[PDB]
Amino acid sequence: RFPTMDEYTNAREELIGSEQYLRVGGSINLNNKEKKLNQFILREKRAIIENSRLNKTQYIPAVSFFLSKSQMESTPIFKIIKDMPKGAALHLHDTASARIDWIVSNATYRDHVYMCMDQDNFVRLTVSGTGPPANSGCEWKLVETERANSGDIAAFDHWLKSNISLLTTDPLVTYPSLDKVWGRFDKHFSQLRGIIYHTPIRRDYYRQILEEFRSDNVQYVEVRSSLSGYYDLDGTVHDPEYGLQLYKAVTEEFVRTYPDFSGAKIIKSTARVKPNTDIFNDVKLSMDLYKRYPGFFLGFDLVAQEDPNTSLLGYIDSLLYPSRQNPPVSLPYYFHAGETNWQGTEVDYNLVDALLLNATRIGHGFALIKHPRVIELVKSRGVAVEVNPVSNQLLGLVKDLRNHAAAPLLAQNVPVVISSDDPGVWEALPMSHDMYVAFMDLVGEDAGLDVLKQLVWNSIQYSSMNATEKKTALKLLQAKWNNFINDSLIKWKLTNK
Amino acid sequence: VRFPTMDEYTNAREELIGSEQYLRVGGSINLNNKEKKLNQFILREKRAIIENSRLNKTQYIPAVSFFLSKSQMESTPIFKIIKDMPKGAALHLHDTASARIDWIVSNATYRDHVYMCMDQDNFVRLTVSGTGPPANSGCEWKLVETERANSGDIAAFDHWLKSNISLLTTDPLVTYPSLDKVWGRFDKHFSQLRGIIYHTPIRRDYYRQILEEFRSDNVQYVEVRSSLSGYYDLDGTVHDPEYGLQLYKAVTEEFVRTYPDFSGAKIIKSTARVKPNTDIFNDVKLSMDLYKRYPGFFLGFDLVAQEDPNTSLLGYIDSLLYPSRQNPPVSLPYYFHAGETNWQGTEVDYNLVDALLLNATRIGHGFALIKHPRVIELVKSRGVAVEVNPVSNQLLGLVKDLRNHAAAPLLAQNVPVVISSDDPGVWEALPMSHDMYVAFMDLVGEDAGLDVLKQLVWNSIQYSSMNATEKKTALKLLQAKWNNFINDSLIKWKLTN
Ligand SMILES: *[C@@H]1O[C@H](CO)[C@@H](O[C@@H]2O[C@H](CO)[C@@H](O)[C@H](O)[C@H]2NC(C)=O)[C@H](O)[C@H]1NC(C)=O
Ligand SMILES: *[C@@H]1O[C@H](CO)[C@@H](O[C@@H]2O[C@H](CO)[C@@H](O)[C@H](O)[C@H]2NC(C)=O)[C@H](O)[C@H]1NC(C)=O
Ligand SMILES: O=P(O)(O)OC[C@H]1O[C@@H](n2cnc3c2N=CNC[C@H]3O)C[C@@H]1O
Ligand SMILES: O=P(O)(O)OC[C@H]1O[C@@H](n2cnc3c2N=CNC[C@H]3O)C[C@@H]1O
Ligand SMILES: *[C@@H]1O[C@H](CO)[C@@H](O)[C@H](O)[C@H]1NC(C)=O
Ligand SMILES: *[C@@H]1O[C@H](CO)[C@@H](O)[C@H](O)[C@H]1NC(C)=O
Ligand SMILES: *[C@@H]1O[C@H](CO)[C@@H](O)[C@H](O)[C@H]1NC(C)=O
Ligand SMILES: *[C@@H]1O[C@H](CO)[C@@H](O)[C@H](O)[C@H]1NC(C)=O
Ligand SMILES: *[C@@H]1O[C@H](CO)[C@@H](O)[C@H](O)[C@H]1NC(C)=O
Ligand SMILES: *[C@@H]1O[C@H](CO)[C@@H](O)[C@H](O)[C@H]1NC(C)=O
Ligand SMILES: [Zn+2]
Ligand SMILES: [Zn+2]
Repeated sequence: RFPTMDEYTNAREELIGSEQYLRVGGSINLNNKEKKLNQFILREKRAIIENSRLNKTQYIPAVSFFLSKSQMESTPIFKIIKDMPKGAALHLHDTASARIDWIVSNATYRDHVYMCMDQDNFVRLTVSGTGPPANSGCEWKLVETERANSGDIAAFDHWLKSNISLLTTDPLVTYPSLDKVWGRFDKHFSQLRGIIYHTPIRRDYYRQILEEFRSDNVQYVEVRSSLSGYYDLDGTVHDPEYGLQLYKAVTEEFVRTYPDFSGAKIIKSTARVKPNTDIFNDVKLSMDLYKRYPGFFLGFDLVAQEDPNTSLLGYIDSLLYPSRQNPPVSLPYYFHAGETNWQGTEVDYNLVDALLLNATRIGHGFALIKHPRVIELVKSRGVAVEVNPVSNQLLGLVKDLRNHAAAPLLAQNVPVVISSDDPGVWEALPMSHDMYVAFMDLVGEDAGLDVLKQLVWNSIQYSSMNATEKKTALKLLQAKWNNFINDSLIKWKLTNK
Repeated sequence: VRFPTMDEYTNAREELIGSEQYLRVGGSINLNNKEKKLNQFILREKRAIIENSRLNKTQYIPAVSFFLSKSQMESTPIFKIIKDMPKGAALHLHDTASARIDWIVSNATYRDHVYMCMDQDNFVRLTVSGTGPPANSGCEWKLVETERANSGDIAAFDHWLKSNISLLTTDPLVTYPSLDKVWGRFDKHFSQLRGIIYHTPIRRDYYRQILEEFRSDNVQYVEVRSSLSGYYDLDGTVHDPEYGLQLYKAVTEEFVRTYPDFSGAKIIKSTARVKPNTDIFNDVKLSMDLYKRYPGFFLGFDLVAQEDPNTSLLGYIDSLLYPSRQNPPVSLPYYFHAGETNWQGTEVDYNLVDALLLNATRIGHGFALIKHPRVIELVKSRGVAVEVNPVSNQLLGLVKDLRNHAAAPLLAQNVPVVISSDDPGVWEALPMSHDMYVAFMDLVGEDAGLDVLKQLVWNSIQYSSMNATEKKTALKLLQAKWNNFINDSLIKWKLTN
């Protein structure tokens, strides 16, 4: 079969070429400028991989984000991805998507903010305009007083940040198991819950999400939000439709201010710890908001730790209720599903129910590669999998990110969008850190700008924009992309090759 | 309405899940009534341990480092059942790493003319010298007999030898916390034993111990990688590879004539992939000759040693294609270690492409295979079994939580797989039971039971290199062992009725 080296080379290159064509982005044809940028990216990628391989040292893009963040930021591939327009971030949580630094430097400088140390020795924050809060399990102190008496305000503010962020130490070392790091993650939300549900802080925090995401060259976001319970200084507690209206008004003002930004849409989330009786009411609520806020309210999702809590099947009559009405109602679902290392259990079989329920996208889908028939349904229906790589590493599904279970999905061209999940919780950027690790760890050394470009286009093409909005957003994205290519050729001194 | 009732929903759900069950390894097996009684007990135990980890929020011990899991698994019913179970064959083993370090200590280092020294890295080394102490090149050699007699504690002395040689004295994931640190320790182990284990009578007896130990773990057949080379006598005489093969052939014949309940052994010549292509060319020609003159005992050729930093298959391609280019062609079988890596799109994982273009009979490890869909197709189409060595892949730095092992998605697609132990002597594993336990508990799901075990066992004979007559006989023998195991198991676990 191979009398000479040319025949062997031809067969080898046919097989390898077939796989390169099959994977995400493999059918893209780059133009001549894109090819110059691609050649540089591929030279850079090869040099870091070959150094790790042949000089026998760890591959930094795949280690704990705690260790790799400060390392990746100085490299050309990272700087290119930082400049690159991302399209959309489609998997985000609204209390976890702006900087803890803003909570500290802005929110905790507002009037009537209190702090206490809880019984686990973490700081909690809240607002009370009607006296200090009751000493229920902790002793509340006015932040303004504690800060002014600290003797070192910079250290005091840095201590707040350090006590709240999950990247203050390496979570893989400090919280070295799934349930320990989920204990720390849940705790983070408890620390901020009081302050971040105060209505004007909540409003301004959401506006900060939009500002930070635009600043990372993201033009569109879909965000999970609980919507409900925002409270005023006088103790007024608002309902979920108010919370939705609040976000709508902020988004409209943001898009008026920044016509280079496509905007935002919202998914109602509820934690999967509640009785089925209550989930039923949240489904009904979501049916009403979907009918009355078409094109801003998207649908429903169930969140919180997947392994120990209620499965989709545990809520199946609630989730089937819209489809069973006369006439039927198609309430879109965005289920977090298969965020687990388990196989053949109630947890990863959530992926089956997600498909039976016609999920528009799947959150995480870490277990999906263990399910060949679910993979085929995902591919044939075009159900995008929202892949959140830093989240899956820090929250205990994988250590070396080259073992991330989405790499084999991308190799088969399962539809995938990259997102950051909870970037504010662990000091990530809106998209650039997660896109970097996806690019360096979840695809191969010979995968270049075509993969980046496809993942960026995917985030618009599998968004929940209607077809007209998608066409408008792609025109804007194409203009950004063209500017990014020209700028990059100038910046990396590539124009003459 | 697609699902107006619970029955309509569960019908669809169960057909989908069942369709995946039929597709995975073992999915077409129909257990008889006795097998079903045992299977029901295995599945109750499996669910009990998984549900405890999941709902009581504690780590799943079958998936943690073997250093931690070994003593815990050994007291459990599922482990004890797998221990009693006939394994069929171990198809991926190295002949200097497949018997107990305890035997090296209690037997080999009690022989005349055995010397020890501490090397510059503070590790003990052992060798044989018939003339006097070896030249004190980078260490000071001392007669082991004298050192033992003067230790002041013989049992502590022997225990220290074992502790200084074993990779399971501490947890390698802690003590050597990177791929290249643990490969440094693994390489060191071979250097520690190399002198003593290449002395001819010790090497003969160590190979016999491999056979005895594997038989004792209810393994009836082995295929073994060996260098065959450099076996040396007390007077300094160094034997050629053909002598090493003839030596193993005689040990094997005596063993099978002693034990009709054991099917036997066959040998694969291995060469380390750090050598110049001229050396590999000589070993390829050697392998052609031994394949011709020892049919049915000499199987073919393999390249071993660390895959990432050393020479690729393509680096030796002129040598590896040489048999097929003879007139008339000569079809030298290959059993390449391939894709034992976390890299993607590099020279290392593309070894999988060359392994299939060179018509490999089986592939060793294939850890990267799930990232290569076109290679998967060829592996399935041609029946090229992947030798999966789960404890080895964890301890030697490819994966931490074995539920992330890259063979679980292969098994879910019914890629042909055999489980093996690789270097069980190096880290105190049993011949097969520990690896079979971690494969069963980590690489398939909670609802996968005795049918998966039975299929992996049968696979190890079906994808052995036995000829038609041998294989028919071995499968009849395996069936008999299996029936005895089922009957004994029902009595032992009080499952009758
Ligand atoms: C959050 O802040 C508290 C209060 O400063 C930290 O408590 C300190 O913890 C270290 C180590 O546990 C001790 O040396 C100090 O004495 C503790 N101080 C007090 C007042 O208890 C706590 O470690 C912080 N938690 C995190 C996760 O950063
Ligand atoms: C192999 O044995 C040597 C010699 O006993 C060990 O070196 C000792 O390491 C201990 C750690 O417990 C030190 O306290 C001693 O000082 C060391 N002794 C000497 C003479 O250096 C070495 O650690 C062992 N290596 C392994 C991998 O077990
Ligand atoms: O109720 P809130 O909106 O104030 O808190 C946010 C809610 O979202 C949950 N969540 C946030 N990031 C994730 C979540 N869940 C599951 N997978 C991991 C990750 O993707 C936590 C809390 O229940
Ligand atoms: O020279 P010897 O035969 O005495 O030592 C054995 C030779 O096999 C090598 N080896 C042993 N276990 C494996 C090996 N290689 C690659 N992957 C991991 C594992 O599967 C080490 C040495 O080169
Ligand atoms: C390994 O390191 C040396 C020295 O730092 C460097 O010169 C060399 O290029 C590196 N090798 C690779 C393949 O990067
Ligand atoms: C906080 O943000 C608000 C609204 O965006 C702004 O008015 C105010 O000045 C900020 N506070 C600080 C301390 O920057
Ligand atoms: C899912 O969508 C299909 C195709 O539109 C529709 O026929 C079916 O009724 C839907 N199923 C559910 C459970 O809502
Ligand atoms: C959790 O642990 C408790 C205490 O050992 C035990 O009673 C219970 O059965 C456990 N739950 C599961 C599902 O194993
Ligand atoms: C070592 O093994 C040989 C070969 O089986 C046996 O004859 C000899 O007695 C053994 N040595 C010891 C100390 O048992
Ligand atoms: C591989 O096997 C095929 C089919 O049996 C045969 O035609 C071909 O010559 C072989 N190629 C090599 C390189 O041995
Ligand atoms: Zn999420
Ligand atoms: Zn091996």
